[PDB]
Amino acid sequence: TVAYIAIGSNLASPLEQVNAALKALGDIPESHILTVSSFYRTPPLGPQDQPDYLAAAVALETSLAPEELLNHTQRIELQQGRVRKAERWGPRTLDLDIMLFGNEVINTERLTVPHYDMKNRGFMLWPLFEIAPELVFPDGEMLRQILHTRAFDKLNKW
Repeated sequence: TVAYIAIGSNLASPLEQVNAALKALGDIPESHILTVSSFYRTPPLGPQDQPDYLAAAVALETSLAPEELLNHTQRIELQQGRVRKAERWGPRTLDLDIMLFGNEVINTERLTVPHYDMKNRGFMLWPLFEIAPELVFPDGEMLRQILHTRAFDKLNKW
């Protein structure tokens, strides 16, 4: 099954982190990376100028069940990232989110696929479009059409 995973990091120097996470993803059992998008720079929300967020997309071929894949992405988040002291309730330093899992729709307590908000997020859609320009969502909506009609700003490369 082809799973599409979003990677993100709010670290000032995220490349090490992101590259280590990619290594970890490829080593998930019963799985291997097909391709990885370019790394993109996602500007912060807030006038102050937080660190730029690095965003990318990974296509992962896997024979795991979706919840088994989630076990691994959660594990990698725990092993390769952390929550920040300033906001123990806040974001993690390394994000791995399952965006799509084959052509499945999943609505369980633990997992919602497609990612509930991805169609509203240029930083998810643009990297995805780089690696899967012909992608069609389970509901029939074409990735190309969403980007073409909604006109999200392109992201600069990291």
